[PDB]
Amino acid sequence: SMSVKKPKRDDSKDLALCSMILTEMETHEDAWPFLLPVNLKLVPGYKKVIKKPMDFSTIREKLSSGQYPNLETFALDVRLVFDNCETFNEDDSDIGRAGHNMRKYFEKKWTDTFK
Repeated sequence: SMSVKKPKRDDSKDLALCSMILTEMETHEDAWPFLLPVNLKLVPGYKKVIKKPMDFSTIREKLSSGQYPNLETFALDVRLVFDNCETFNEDDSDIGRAGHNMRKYFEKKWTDTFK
């Protein structure tokens, strides 16, 4: 509360570490469905159904331009990528399986790096 603060958690490496995690996600073999925005002209249903599209390239640009105020807003956008994928894709599809794998991969790096 006013003039009463918890001890300062060192956040000065967060930007660098989120960039490293993002690099690792970008270079994973199962990243291909997620590297670029879904083409809203070419994929019927996507525009209407997926209210907030998100992809690794868009996260990378937001990261590089100071549009994440903190590491939690970064994790929200990464998880959005996978939540969108589950909304639109059957679990038993290549893309559906990619999304499960990438979420698992991300969540371990996240825990190992920050928790």
